[PDB]
Amino acid sequence: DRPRFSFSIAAREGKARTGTIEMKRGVIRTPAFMPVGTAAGADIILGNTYHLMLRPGAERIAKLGGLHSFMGWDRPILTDSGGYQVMSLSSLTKQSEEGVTFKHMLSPERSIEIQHLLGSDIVMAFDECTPYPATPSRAASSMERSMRWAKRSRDAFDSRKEQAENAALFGIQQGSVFENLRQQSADALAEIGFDGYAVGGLAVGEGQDEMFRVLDFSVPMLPDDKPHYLMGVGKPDDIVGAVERGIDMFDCVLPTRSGRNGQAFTWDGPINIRNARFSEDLKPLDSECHCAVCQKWSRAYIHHLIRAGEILGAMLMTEHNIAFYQQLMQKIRDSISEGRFSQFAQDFRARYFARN
Amino acid sequence: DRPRFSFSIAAREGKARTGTIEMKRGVIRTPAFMPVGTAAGADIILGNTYHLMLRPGAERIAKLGGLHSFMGWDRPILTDSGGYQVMSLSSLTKQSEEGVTFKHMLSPERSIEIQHLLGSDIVMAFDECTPYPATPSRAASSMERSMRWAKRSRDAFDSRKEQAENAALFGIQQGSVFENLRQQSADALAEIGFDGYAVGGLAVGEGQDEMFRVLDFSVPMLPDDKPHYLMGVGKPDDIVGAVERGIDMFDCVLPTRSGRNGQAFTWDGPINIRNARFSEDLKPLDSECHCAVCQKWSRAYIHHLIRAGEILGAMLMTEHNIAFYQQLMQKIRDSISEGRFSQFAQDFRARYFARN
Ligand SMILES: CNc1nc2c(CCNCC3CCCCC3)c3nc(N)[nH]c(=O)c3cc2[nH]1
Ligand SMILES: CNc1nc2c(CCNCC3CCCCC3)c3nc(N)[nH]c(=O)c3cc2[nH]1
Ligand SMILES: [Cl-]
Ligand SMILES: [Cl-]
Ligand SMILES: [Zn+2]
Ligand SMILES: [Zn+2]
Repeated sequence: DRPRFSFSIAAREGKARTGTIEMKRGVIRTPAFMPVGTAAGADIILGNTYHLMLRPGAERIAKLGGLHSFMGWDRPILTDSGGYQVMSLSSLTKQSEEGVTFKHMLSPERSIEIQHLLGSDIVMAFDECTPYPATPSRAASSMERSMRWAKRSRDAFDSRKEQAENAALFGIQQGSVFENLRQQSADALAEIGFDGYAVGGLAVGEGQDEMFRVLDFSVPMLPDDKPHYLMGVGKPDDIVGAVERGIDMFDCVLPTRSGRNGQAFTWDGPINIRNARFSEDLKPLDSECHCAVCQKWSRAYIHHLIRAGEILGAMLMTEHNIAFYQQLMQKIRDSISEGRFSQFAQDFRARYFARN
Repeated sequence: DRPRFSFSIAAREGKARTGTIEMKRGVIRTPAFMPVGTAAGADIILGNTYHLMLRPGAERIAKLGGLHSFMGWDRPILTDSGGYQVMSLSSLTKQSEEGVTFKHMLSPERSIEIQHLLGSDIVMAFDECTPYPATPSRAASSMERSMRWAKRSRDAFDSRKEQAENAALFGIQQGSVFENLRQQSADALAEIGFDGYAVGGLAVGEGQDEMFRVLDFSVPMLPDDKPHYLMGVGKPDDIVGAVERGIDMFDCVLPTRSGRNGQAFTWDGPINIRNARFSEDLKPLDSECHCAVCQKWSRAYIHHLIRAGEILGAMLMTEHNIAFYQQLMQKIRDSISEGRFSQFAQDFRARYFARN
C-alpha cells in the first residue's frame, strides 16, 4: 500500500534530479509534466479550481463523487488554489487580508475546502502571484501576505481529516525577482512545513533569461529532499533549463493551447501546421515522435483538417503535443538517470533552435 | 482475392435486405451507414469531392498518393460526384448541357476524372439533384439531363483502365416526387448499366412522409440484385423506414454535425447535452451504447466539457454519435437476418419517439 506522500530521488546530475513521488492513487515520475485533465502518458493531471468552483461549483462536484469520478481519472490530480486565475481572469477583484472577492470569495480556508470537495491529491496553498514588474516594497508586502496565507492554508488542510490523511499540500514561494525576499519566503514555508514547494510568481512576463536567473538562486533555498514545482512553465526549452536548475514538476496550458491554434511541437522547434508549406508534406508532425498521430497521419492531412475547420485536426494536434511533452520528460528522466543530461540539454537546444 | 464488385443478399424481410458488397479493399455489410471520413466500425467512408477539388485540388491529392494514403484509410471510400454540393455551397453557378461552372467547371467527364485522381472505390455518376418543389416539366427536363450525364459518366469511367478494373460506378435516379419520371429514370439507368443505384433528389425539404411515399414506388423500380443507396439520409428513424423500403446504403452529415452542436443520439431520441438537466446526470450518453465514450464518461462530464468550450467535448459527442449509427446498422442487419426486423422497427420507433 503506497504512502500518502513519499518523494525519493533516484539519480542526480548537477542540480537536476530524477525520482518518484508515491501517493495513494499512484506513482509520479519526476521531472514530471502535468497536463490539464480536460485536454483529451501522464502520471498526474491538473484540475481547474477556478473554473470548477463557478461551473458546476465545488459542492456539485462533490455530490457527483469528486473530480476523479467526474473526469474518469483514478490517478493523482493536482489543483491550483484559484487566486492566480482569479487575478488573471475575473472581471473585478477586491483584495484584503481575508482573501479575494470577485465577480464569490476565495480565502485560504475556502480554497482548501474547495480543493477538498474536488478531491484532489496535491493541494496548493492559497497565495498571491505578485504582478511583474514589482517594486521591492510591493513584492515584500505581497510575499508577506502569501506567507500568512500559507500558514492559514496549512491549518485548514490539517483540520480536514480525510484531506490530511490522503492528500498532500504544497507551499508556494513568492518574492518576485528579489533574492532576499525569495529567501525569506523559503524560510517561512520551511518553518510551516509542506510536502512540496512550488516556485510561484514566475512566467508572468519576465522572460526566460530573468526567470532562469531567479531560479538560479531560488531553487536551492527550498528543501532539497522535497519536490520543486515551477508553476505555469512552459515551453520545451523553459522546461529543460528549469530542470537544469532543480525543478521536478511543471504545468502549462501551452501544449493544449497550441494544439487548438495550429502549433505543433517538434524536436526541430514549433511549426504552424496551417502554413502552406505543409500542404504536401508527407512526413509526420515529428519524425521521431512515437505518438499515435505520428504513427498514422502526415502533416499534409493534419494541415488539411485544420484548414477545413475540422475538430479532428485540432484534436490530433493536441494529442501529439501532449505526447511530445511526455516524451520530452521521459528523455529528461532517462538522461539524468544515465548521467548524460548535460549532453542532452546541449543537443536539445542546438536542434530545437536550428528550426530545421 | 476479392472481386472488383459483388453484391450478395444473405437474408430478406419484406422489402428489407441484408448482405455484403465485396470489393478489392474490403467487405461492406449492408444495410450500411457510411460516415464522412474526416469525422474521427464503418466498412466504408465518404470522401468530399467538392472540398477536395478546391483544397488542395484533385491533382495534388493524386500527387500525395490518393485519398486512401492521404487519410490513412485502406478500406473502401465512396465519393459523390460534386454537383449536389456545387449547387448547395457555391456562391454562383452557371449550368449548361456540358456541366456546371462555379466560383472551376464540373462535367460528367471531369467529375469522373476527379474521383479517379482521388482514388475512390465507389464513384457516383455526375447528376443534377432537382430542387424541391419542382413542377413536372422541370423535374422531367432535369431528370433527362441527368440521364444523359449518367451515360457520359459511364463512358468516362469505362475509359480509365485503372478505374474500370478496380472501382465501381453507381447511377443516380432522379425524377423528383413523380412516379412516371422515377420510372423513366430507373429504366434509363438500367439500360446503361451500373454496379449500384442511388435514389437521388430526396432529403431536399420534402419531409419524411413524402420521402417515404416516393421510396415506396421508386426503390422497386431499381434492379433488385444491386445495392440501393439513399443519398443524404438521415436521422435514425429515416434510416429504419428507408430500410423497410429496400435501401441498402446511407450517408448523412447528421451524426458528425450534431456532435459539434451539442446533440447526442440515443435509443430514447436525441438529447441536447448542453441543457442544464444533464449537469448532474451520471448516466452515459446512452445506457445501452457500447462505445468507448459511454463505457467511461457521464453525461454530466460531457456537458461540462461542451459548456466550457473544450474541443474534447465535441469529439466525445461525435465519437458516440458515429458509434451509435453503427450500432443502429448492426441491429438492423441482425434483425433482418433473424427475421425480426419488423418487430425491431416497431420497438425502435415506440422508444425513440417516447423521448424518455
Ligand atoms: C503561466 N504562468 C503562470 N502560471 C502560474 C500559476 C498557475 C499555474 N497553472 C494553473 C493551471 C492553469 C490552467 C488551468 C488549471 C490550472 C500560479 N499559481 C499560483 N497559485 N501561484 C503562482 O504564483 C502562479 C504563477 C504562475 N505563472
Ligand atoms: C442531405 N440531403 C441530400 N444529400 C444529397 C446528395 C449528397 C449526399 N451526401 C454527400 C456527402 C456530403 C458531405 C460531404 C461528403 C459528401 C446527393 N448527391 C447527389 N449526387 N445527387 C443527389 O440527388 C443527392 C441528393 C441528396 N440529398
Ligand atoms: Cl485554478
Ligand atoms: Cl461532393
Ligand atoms: Zn506525434
Ligand atoms: Zn456511446
